Amino acid sequence: ACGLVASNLNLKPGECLRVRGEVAPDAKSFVLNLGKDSNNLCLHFNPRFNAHGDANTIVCNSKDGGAWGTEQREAVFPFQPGSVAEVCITFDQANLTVKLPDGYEFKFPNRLNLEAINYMAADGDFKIKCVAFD
Amino acid sequence: ACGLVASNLNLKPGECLRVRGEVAPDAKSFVLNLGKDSNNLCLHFNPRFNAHGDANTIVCNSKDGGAWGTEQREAVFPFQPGSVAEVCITFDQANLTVKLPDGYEFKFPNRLNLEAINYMAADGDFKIKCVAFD
Ligand SMILES: OC[C@H]1O[C@@H](O[C@H]2[C@H](O)[C@@H](O)[C@H](O)O[C@@H]2CO)[C@H](O)[C@@H](O)[C@H]1O
Ligand SMILES: OC[C@H]1O[C@@H](O[C@H]2[C@H](O)[C@@H](O)[C@H](O)O[C@@H]2CO)[C@H](O)[C@@H](O)[C@H]1O
Repeated sequence: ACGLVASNLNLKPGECLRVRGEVAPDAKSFVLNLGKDSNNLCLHFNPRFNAHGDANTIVCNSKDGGAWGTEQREAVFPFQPGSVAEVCITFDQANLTVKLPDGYEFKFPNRLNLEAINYMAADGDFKIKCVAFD
Repeated sequence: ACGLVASNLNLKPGECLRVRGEVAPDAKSFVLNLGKDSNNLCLHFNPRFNAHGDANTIVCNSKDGGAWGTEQREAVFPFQPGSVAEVCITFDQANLTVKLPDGYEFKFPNRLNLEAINYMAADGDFKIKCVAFD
């Protein structure tokens, strides 16, 4: 959206993508998108502090050919505005696995059946400080 | 670019960019470009193992409106095909400072007078393993 945008990422199944960034002090939410391009996201990772009617909830969704799928909300919320947060992501043909700052990890279905992830983008509330490929 | 491409970097003067990657085992050379966009580069970092008459020489240049500037060549070459390569680049108003693995540093004039670096791209011979911003 307004943050870092990376293409030709070439992330393959099993590889661990580590993303560390600064959550804006006045952030009401932040976004980290992963997929083929801006209209095809295998993972729209959206922690919401107070936004879109939700409070302290991580909302995940997929975007296929521009269409948003069914959202999934997570069980925990290890985030806070104006702080550094790191997330670790891996995937296989069936699911993406996301590990959070608290070490908690959950899965989100790989609805685009991606065998490679080439696009990543952060919005204006998540300033990426480091990206690593394991 | 062939390799990783990142936009919206918004790297300001005084900020440092750290890039670590793996050089293709059969690479004749590899490239790391920095600038405003693909046609306006404040730094074309091109270590050449065997290309264009160069043998193990770091060639740097600027690109203005798609036109290559006057090349600069360094006295050391701490790189090798099939091995990891890490460089640290600091952006400043007058010059960019490049720090190599060995600790060797050199400067390259900010010919385009860029006030920020928003574009980064590695070519097909440089596989980025991690990038740290500021
Ligand atoms: O699904 C991701 C998508 O959600 C939009 O907001 C939704 C909100 O999540 C939902 O609970 C509500 O019922 O409808 C809203 C509008 O469709 C966000 O606006 C969009 O940016 C994405 O985050
Ligand atoms: O200047 C960077 C640019 O150089 C091109 O090759 C040059 C070569 O370095 C020079 O010695 C010769 O006189 O002209 C060639 C063509 O301009 C590379 O081909 C290009 O990829 C960049 O590396």
